[PDB]
Amino acid sequence: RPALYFCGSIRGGREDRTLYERIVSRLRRFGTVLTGDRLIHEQDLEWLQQADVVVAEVTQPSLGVGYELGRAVAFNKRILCLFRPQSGRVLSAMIRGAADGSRFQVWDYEEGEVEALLDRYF
Amino acid sequence: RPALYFCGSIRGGREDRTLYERIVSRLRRFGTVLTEHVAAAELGARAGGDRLIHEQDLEWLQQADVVVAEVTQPSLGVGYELGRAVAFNKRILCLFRPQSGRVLSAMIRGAADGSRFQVWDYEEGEVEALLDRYFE
Ligand SMILES: CN(CCc1ccc(-c2ccccc2)cc1)c1nc(CN2CCc3ccc(C(=O)O)cc3C2)cs1
Ligand SMILES: CN(CCc1ccc(-c2ccccc2)cc1)c1nc(CN2CCc3ccc(C(=O)O)cc3C2)cs1
Repeated sequence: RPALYFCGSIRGGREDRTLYERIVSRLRRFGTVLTGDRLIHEQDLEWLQQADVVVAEVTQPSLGVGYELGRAVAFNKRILCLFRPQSGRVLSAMIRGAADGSRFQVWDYEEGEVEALLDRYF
Repeated sequence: RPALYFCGSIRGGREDRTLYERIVSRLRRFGTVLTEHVAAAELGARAGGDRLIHEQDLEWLQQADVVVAEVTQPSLGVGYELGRAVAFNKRILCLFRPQSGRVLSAMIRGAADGSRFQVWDYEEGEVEALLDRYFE
């Protein structure tokens, strides 16, 4: 069983919060979900370094989610980003452009299929 | 000259056009601002549009001696750049405006170690004076 790191925006809306709960609930089927400002950073970074997969919900813009993704890239982690185009947002070119289709994947999704996409990934 | 990299949110770009312009103009006093212009033959020498932007931005980031980030507007792109910059062992300065009413992400505020990664709350009027102090 892999160690799984989930990230999402601390400022996510009602739709985002229900989706984060759904993503985390489904990730439990595959492995262990690991998830003072300095203390928060150090603890989250320790979890990120131990992760086998980093799964980020990137629909809401967030400095923290972007930061965890940049650190995860440099930690050589396998990354899956999930973006909901029905939010009307445009995903940052830095995240869409980070994708290489293998160790860094960015998938658009409709809210109803998020568990089926996670099953496909694992 | 020291190679300086400046980043800010793309979505704030029109509203914050003048503020990012003031930071960049003051950074010019202390080094070459790598991020001010993109040479087209460099992009041609290098992929879809987003990938091209990611690659050019990562080339600027690795060339940098100092990374200056305006972190007032939440952005996945700016956070990603800061994450990659930390791992490249870059000296980083983040500038945040508490007058915006926002709470800066604990991941950015908590990343500060006092020397190679600094986060400074500022009022817009002192931004040039703050850049002078950092670069002295
Ligand atoms: C369910 N969820 C996404 C929603 C969420 C829940 C909790 C906190 C959190 C904040 C502070 C301290 C502890 C937890 C932050 C976001 C998760 N995300 C993660 C990973 N990190 C945790 C840290 C962090 C900090 C800032 C920001 C940001 O948007 O700027 C994002 C994150 C995300 C763990 S659980
Ligand atoms: C003045 N300024 C902040 C506003 C700005 C200006 C230019 C472009 C840009 C876009 C594409 C190609 C080149 C430059 C992007 C944002 C600067 N920022 C930087 C660094 N990168 C460039 C890339 C990038 C992409 C997305 C996002 C995001 O907020 O999601 C942020 C950034 C920031 C260079 S000049």
